[PDB]
Amino acid sequence: IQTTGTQDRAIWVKLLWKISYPVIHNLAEGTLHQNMPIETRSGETAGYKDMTHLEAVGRTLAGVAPWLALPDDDTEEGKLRKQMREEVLKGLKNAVDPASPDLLNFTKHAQPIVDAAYLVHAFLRAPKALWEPLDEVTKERYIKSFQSLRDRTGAYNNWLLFTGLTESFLLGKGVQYDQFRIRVSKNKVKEWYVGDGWYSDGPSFSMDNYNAYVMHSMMVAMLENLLPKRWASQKELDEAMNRMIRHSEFCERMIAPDGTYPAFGRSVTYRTAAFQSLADVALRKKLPSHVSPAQVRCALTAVHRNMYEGNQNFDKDGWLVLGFNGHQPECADGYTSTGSLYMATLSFLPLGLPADDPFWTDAYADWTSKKAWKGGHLHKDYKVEY
Amino acid sequence: QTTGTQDRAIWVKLLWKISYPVIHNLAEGTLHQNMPIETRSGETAGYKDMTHLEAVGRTLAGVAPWLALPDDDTEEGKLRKQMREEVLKGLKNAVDPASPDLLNFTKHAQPIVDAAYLVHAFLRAPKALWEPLDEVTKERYIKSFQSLRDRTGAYNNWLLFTGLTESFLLGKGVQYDQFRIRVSKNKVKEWYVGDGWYSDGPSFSMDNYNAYVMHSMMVAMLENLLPKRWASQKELDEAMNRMIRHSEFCERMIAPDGTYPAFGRSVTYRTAAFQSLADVALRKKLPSHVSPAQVRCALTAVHRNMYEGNQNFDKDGWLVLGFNGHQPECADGYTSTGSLYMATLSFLPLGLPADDPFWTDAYADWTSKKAWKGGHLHKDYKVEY
Amino acid sequence: QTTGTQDRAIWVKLLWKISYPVIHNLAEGTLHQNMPIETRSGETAGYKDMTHLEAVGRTLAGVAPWLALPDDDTEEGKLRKQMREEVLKGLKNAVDPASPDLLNFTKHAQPIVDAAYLVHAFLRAPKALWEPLDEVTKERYIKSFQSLRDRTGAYNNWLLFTGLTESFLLGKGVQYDQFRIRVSKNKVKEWYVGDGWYSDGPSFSMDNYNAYVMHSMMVAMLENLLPKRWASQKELDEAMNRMIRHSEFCERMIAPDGTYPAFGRSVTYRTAAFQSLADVALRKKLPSHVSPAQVRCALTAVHRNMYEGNQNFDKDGWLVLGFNGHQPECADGYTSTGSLYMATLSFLPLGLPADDPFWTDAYADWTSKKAWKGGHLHKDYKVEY
Amino acid sequence: TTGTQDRAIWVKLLWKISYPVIHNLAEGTLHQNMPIETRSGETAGYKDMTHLEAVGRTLAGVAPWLALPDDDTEEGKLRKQMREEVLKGLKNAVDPASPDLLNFTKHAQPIVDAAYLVHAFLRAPKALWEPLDEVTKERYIKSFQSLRDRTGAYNNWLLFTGLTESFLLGKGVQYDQFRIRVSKNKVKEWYVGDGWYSDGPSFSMDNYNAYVMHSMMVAMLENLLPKRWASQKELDEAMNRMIRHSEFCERMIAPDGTYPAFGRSVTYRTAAFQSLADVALRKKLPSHVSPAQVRCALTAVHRNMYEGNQNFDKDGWLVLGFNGHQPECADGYTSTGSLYMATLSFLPLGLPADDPFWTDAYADWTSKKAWKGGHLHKDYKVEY
Repeated sequence: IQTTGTQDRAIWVKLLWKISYPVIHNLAEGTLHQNMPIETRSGETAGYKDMTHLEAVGRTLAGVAPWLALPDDDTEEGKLRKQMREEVLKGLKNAVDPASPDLLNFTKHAQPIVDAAYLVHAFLRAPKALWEPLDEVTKERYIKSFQSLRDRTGAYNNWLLFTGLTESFLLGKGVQYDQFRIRVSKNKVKEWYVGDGWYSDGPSFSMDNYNAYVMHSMMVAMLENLLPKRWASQKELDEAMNRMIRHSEFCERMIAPDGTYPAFGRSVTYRTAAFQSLADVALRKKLPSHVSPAQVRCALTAVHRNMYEGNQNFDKDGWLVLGFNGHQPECADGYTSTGSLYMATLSFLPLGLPADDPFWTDAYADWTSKKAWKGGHLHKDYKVEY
Repeated sequence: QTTGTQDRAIWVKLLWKISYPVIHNLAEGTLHQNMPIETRSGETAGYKDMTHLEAVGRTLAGVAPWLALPDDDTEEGKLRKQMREEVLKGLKNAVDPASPDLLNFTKHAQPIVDAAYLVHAFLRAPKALWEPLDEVTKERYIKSFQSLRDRTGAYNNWLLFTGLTESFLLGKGVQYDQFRIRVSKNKVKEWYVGDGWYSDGPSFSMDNYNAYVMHSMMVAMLENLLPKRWASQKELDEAMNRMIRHSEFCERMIAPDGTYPAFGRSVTYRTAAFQSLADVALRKKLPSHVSPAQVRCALTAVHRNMYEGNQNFDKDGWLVLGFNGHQPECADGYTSTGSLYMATLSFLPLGLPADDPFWTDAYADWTSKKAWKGGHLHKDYKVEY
Repeated sequence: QTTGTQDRAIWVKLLWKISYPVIHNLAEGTLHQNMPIETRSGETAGYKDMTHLEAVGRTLAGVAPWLALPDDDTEEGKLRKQMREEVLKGLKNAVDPASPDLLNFTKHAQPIVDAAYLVHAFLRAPKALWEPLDEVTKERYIKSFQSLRDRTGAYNNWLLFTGLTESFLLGKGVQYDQFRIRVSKNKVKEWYVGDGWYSDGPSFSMDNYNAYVMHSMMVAMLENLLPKRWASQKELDEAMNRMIRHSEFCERMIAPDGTYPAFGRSVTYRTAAFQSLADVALRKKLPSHVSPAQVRCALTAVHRNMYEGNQNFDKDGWLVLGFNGHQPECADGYTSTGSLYMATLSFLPLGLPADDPFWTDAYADWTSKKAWKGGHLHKDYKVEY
Repeated sequence: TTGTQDRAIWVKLLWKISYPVIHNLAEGTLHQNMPIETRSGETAGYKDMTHLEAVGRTLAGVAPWLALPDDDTEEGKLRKQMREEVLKGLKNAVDPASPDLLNFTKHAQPIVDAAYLVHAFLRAPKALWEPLDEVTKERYIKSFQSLRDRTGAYNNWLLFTGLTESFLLGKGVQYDQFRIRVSKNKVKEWYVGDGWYSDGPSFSMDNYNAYVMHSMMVAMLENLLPKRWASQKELDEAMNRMIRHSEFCERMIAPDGTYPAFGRSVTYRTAAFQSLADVALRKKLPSHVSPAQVRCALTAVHRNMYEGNQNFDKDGWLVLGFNGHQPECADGYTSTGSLYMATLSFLPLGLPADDPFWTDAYADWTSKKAWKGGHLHKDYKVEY
């Protein structure tokens, strides 16, 4: 029994709302610090307290932004989009308001480097919906907030993209940016490419979801910012773009016939963020020839329902819990807390395609593994050299 | 749920279902007369020169551990006894100049690959499959392996094929190629990219060839090199630990429904995707948070999902081109019927005896099966070695 | 042949000849007024914004060790105190916003390079050249160094300039850029290719830039990071031994006639090609088969062949574009008069006191001078660290 | 001086080096008469390998000169005399009855010097290979094929077996495809930049880029090209890397005609200039480096090293050292036969006497110009 693309879209909307609205509405009401849980594996909240809310806000907005970039209309979904966008804009104003209880932390610890970069990515996926409407004083505060990060740093790995993307955003805004951060993060990430659509997360190859969590989406987004200033070439952007496209094939292929996907590597608590590269490629209308938009929609539909339709991944008040499919704090990394979990929005990027795009209107289609395992047509795969 | 005893009888049944047509036909000298030469295009020229050694080498590499067990009086023991005798008969025929089943070693580059799988069979069961051969046949295999040195293939995992063969000749006390051993070992080490993965040649390739070739053969080669001082104990341990780490990903990619993703080239090798998991389990080197029982139960579900029904077999019981079903469109141009017998390579845990904890411990869910129903989920993390 | 004492007086004369015009004009506020701005193209636009910091930073980085010596009233002691007082005066001028010799830190990427050489002077003579500065002047240099963070240059040895500058700021207890230190340290370590050589950026460059920048500044940077646990003692030892190794080649390339090859880019930097040799010598870390006296004597010959005559000097005592002579055809487009004061960087041994054995041991032929006469030639061999 | 006088100096010095090896081999008295000097004084082990070292290393350097057509000049008479003695010694060297039968089967070392012998055959095929009788030809093919049971270091040694197999490929006999494929790919991977390879996994600042890597990579690739074991771009790449490398070697000749002693195997002496001599012979010098200044720089080197007797023993054999008797700088693997690398800087004698390399007016080399205030071409590392 299949669903239609229009039914699938409605499901995604319900599920994305279920994930993100607690974060967005509390931020808008100024009650995010007050109400969000701070669940950690250890149970300690010290330290986590200073960073988890920027984690929730940046990671949530990074995933809902394409949806909120769509032009307004009077349809039912269009009303939901308008409402969430208004609450987001209200929370974004609070988040840098010194009188707001939800003033977010940018000045302390290395962690905000990460989450500022996901916030920046939201601004890049929806400039006209989420950045341009901000009043000038709010805009200037975000500029200074991003510039204040430069006295700290994180690991020698995918973290280079966080500070690289942030500076590339500042460059795109015509404000003062750090050329060193832009240059070394680009070249380093290029040196870390190991083949067949995969980078190493730092000097050693890591078989995990971090290529989807950080590397492809942000390498591409950063290079796009750098092209007009000639800080990167079209060749470099096409290169990173095609490596993301290739990576998305493996990620669509690892969705099983039952709609599950393997749990592997660190930060498994990010759940369907493991599909951000497939979600980004779908949003950009760049799926490879043999991988239909419908089959990606349907594959990610099954995964979305498998992980967010029931309440196994949510607490009594609708917040995400530590775990994978269930309350499983034993798989949370020591650096993870409740706000970290909002990477979960990053598979919902194709809601930034309009409701009349083929991704949402083509008929249901089995995905690769589902075809493979019932004897259907199974396209030949092969590693690439670019 | 089935018991571990029942699981073993299923693996026996399905490993027999796969391997017996190759083994019995070679035993009877009718493998050339009887084995299909299915290709995606349908052409059989060229393929016909190489496909029968593919079937034999790949089949034997996978059944060799089972056939290595000590004999006993059980019903399974009789099956082992019967199969081993037919293998020994086929191996004599395979290098007999007057047998219609004489195998090709001199034409094409492809024999380099499948001689290495046969060598791997000899290495997994030396007392059972090599030593009982008569000396004339042993000498013929020695010369057959040495005659491979005029050709070569791709600059990738293929280097392990010739390194492993040469490490076998070394281990046998006959003349071997030191250059093949020195460069193959060093290049494979240079291709390690991290977290249990090698690049299949200069460029990383997200596929099953780390399982098909690289881990098992690098470990097995270093095992031959070590007593002869062509590798150090630390080099062996390093390759061993890298294979063990790799088997973690492979156990984790078995889904709750017993399936696993179809990705990368040579997907027609089916469950050979699990040779590194199977090699680690046979070696009883599974990390402490991955129970022997969950590996048994995971691979049982995969084995039944791929081999219990007949979707992957033709009317005569031979493997067909595909993944789960008749899917010729996913077969590489280099693949034929004989190539498909990689399918044996997930059955190495039959090389543990019936009373090993792998086969007696109670049923256990595997990693994703637990993860997806809210059960306990061990935290994973990339390693640095 | 000369004695050590006559060699020291020669080096003092020649270092003074090179450096005094820069230092004395800076002290007098007349550096911008009097220093030529000679370029291959003949253009001064752009170059005039940067060429004076180049002059100052490069001159100071090379005279710093000598000025670090304790004071005494010998004829040389008088010269050291005269020059030090004029450096201290010029350094105040260089950041005084009303001084005519105010230096540029904010325009172009080039200040990143020459601020680093000025930092290196401060690192080589902290009690002589940094501590005596007034607090306003100190804070100005701190702010100047931090204002560089909006620019960058080439993806090569330049990473050490910003890495070393930030390591100085860290050592001064002020706000420093951690990202700059982390990636510069790791990238430069990644560019080590072997036998005492780094690649200048991603592709190996057979030129003098290992001496111009990489060894001396890697070591000095790790020295600053060590007490703050931003580098290990193992990392510093590695860099130190790599520089020691590198100096062996540089001492071996001085010919029996006291010349050395002209090769690679920025050949106009003249004896700065021997900075790693000079640095290892000053640190009293020459390998056992290379005596201090043979380094003194080889570098004395080079120093006299390059600086005693006036072939490399214009009518006013400034350095000219060239190698040994007026040779603007070999000057890079990025080079001007100020750039040439890299020539000080081989006089680091003057930072060893006048009774150090480098300056008192009997004359000794250097490696190639012995080799080409039939004398003892120590066996060389590439190293694995 | 004139290039014609220089050329006569090179002929005389090349003969001074090589004629002891060649003449004794043609007489069958090489084993009897050649010393086996070592730093330790031991001769065991060395005695099994050092003679092929002298023959292979000598012939690799004299081969271009002996490829020249015969003519009635005085120099022509010397070439035909030397060539005929080489052909005689070559027959002897694989004659199972000859006292100068060379070892190919014992130790790893013959892998090296068979490659140098192969390089002599590649450098002068019509003069030193074709005239050999068929049975002697057969014996060499077998001797080269018998090397496949042994190997040496994981470094420049790969080129020895690669070049040898490419020779067998070129002769249409049975060859090792694996040796050709891996040696080609490994050496490409060891290229670090600016005309230098690492000698194995770790970069080594020494003369082995000139000793082995450039000339043998290029020669091997030329054999592979027509058989589709290498492409034209691959050959062009290795050629341009050799050409770039010769610039540094030409620049390290000092104004006094010396050059720095550095790195291992320094006892090979002017073989440090094989890549320069090879590019000169190939007439591929970069446009700012005149053939004449190369001729003249190497004449100063060749005289500083070979005109006097500081590098020879009482019987005209090379002795261990650099410039003088300096056995303290010889590696433990080096013996008397090893020293005949010294021929490898003489390749441009393979240009005829009327080539511009030998008739262009005297010119100062790069450092001689630079140090007297002459013109100095701007150098810059390359990216290919």
